Amino acid sequence: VMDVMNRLILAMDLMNRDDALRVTGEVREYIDTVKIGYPLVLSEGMDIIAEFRKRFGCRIIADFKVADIPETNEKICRATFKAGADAIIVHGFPGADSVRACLNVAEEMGREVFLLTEMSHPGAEMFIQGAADEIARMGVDLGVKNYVGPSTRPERLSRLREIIGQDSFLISPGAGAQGGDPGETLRFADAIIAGRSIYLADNPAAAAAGIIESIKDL
Amino acid sequence: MDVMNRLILAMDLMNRDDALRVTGEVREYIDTVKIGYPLVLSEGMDIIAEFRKRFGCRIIADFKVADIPETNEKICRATFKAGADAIIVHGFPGADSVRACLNVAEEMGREVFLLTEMSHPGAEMFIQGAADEIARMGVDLGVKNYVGPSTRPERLSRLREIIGQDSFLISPGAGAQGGDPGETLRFADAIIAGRSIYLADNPAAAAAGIIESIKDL
Ligand SMILES: O=c1cc(O)n([C@@H]2O[C@H](COP(=O)(O)O)[C@@H](O)[C@H]2O)c(=O)[nH]1
Ligand SMILES: O=c1cc(O)n([C@@H]2O[C@H](COP(=O)(O)O)[C@@H](O)[C@H]2O)c(=O)[nH]1
Repeated sequence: VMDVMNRLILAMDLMNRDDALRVTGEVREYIDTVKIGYPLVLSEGMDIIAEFRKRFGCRIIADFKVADIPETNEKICRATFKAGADAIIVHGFPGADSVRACLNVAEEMGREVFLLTEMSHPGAEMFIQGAADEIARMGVDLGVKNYVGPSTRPERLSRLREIIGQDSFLISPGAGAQGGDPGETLRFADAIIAGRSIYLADNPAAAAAGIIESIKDL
Repeated sequence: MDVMNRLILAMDLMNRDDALRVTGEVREYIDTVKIGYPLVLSEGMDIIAEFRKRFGCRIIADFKVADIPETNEKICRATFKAGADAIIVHGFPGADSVRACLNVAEEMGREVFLLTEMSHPGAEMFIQGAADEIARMGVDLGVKNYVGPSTRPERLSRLREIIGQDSFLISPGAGAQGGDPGETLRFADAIIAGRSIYLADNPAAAAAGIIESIKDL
């Protein structure tokens, strides 16, 4: 599995190049894995992945929550890996063919898929939560090795860890701004994602160091 | 939304030259283009403004928005800043995520389309069982524009029943995925067509042919 420094992944959701680069550079001594999503990509272009690699040499997870039909999913994955992303995040709720399309491209291109099972926000309870255990089991059956599950619901995160097993890699958003607890989340997740609690801080480096201090025994 | 010939081009070519040429070849037949991530991630968001400059077409950004509310808001803002007239949003992540998109659309003078059931086989696993409830959620939220599947006209008809004749409904899956344009337009206001046009030997003739087949509609 990927070796994520300090079990901490930066969610870089700032929407201009200058700020995104400044903050990422400020925390680079603490974090070697950066999640780049559509807020930044749709504002600055896919070449932002190239610039981050050039400036920081951090691993890049493209958080694109891929959620289309198989044919379109393949195109999205090919474009994303072409730009230099190490991995891409894909929704499971559109079903097994859509996930398999992404897995097939990742295999061909030598990259990785993360399967998003349950989400961390309140609305996830409406439809996603009731499908999540089955989505996870589907991932295991398809050979998925990397997963995303919610920091905001420790009980659900624990179940998802059970389903995927200890050898699978699990990352988790929702600690900090959304109310999850970093230490509790790391009982089950390999790494936590942190966005606003870092990038909105007066001193992002101090914020990152503080999160790390709070989980130092882990 | 007044869609010329009830036909929306799904422009999923992945290079600018081909995308512009093919769209130009069929411009006399359409005034509405759906641009998705295959083109945007290959050529950049500036492609939307370029389509508006070249064709003066309406642009639907098919971004299948499916994040938490805070991130959805950012995605919609970036998308509308790029000149999209409308954005397609998944309903599966729940009401708060949809509302976040509705808020930005209202602020910027744009439309949200709610995707309720998808057209591909995998949709049967999780989405289909939630789809009627997703549609009722749209009604509750005041959503007026919807997407449902050409490949399952009985499901498309049910979606139309739920949202009412006043709502606007567009539908992918005719052509390449096996749906029939005419049958689909019994229930949808417009059909989406991608590969059946942009991969055809002659895209203009392909568009003309689709339109000939639904001439009475
Ligand atoms: O279930 C999930 C899945 C996510 O990827 N995310 C993403 O993780 C990040 C959370 O950032 P924050 O720490 O600011 O709440 C955002 O990029 C969000 O889009 C999430 O919050 N919940
Ligand atoms: O349920 C859905 C929803 C979609 O937006 N789409 C989109 O509609 C278009 C269908 O294109 P095509 O005619 O080549 O099958 C694609 O851009 C696809 O991403 C779909 O096929 N099924």
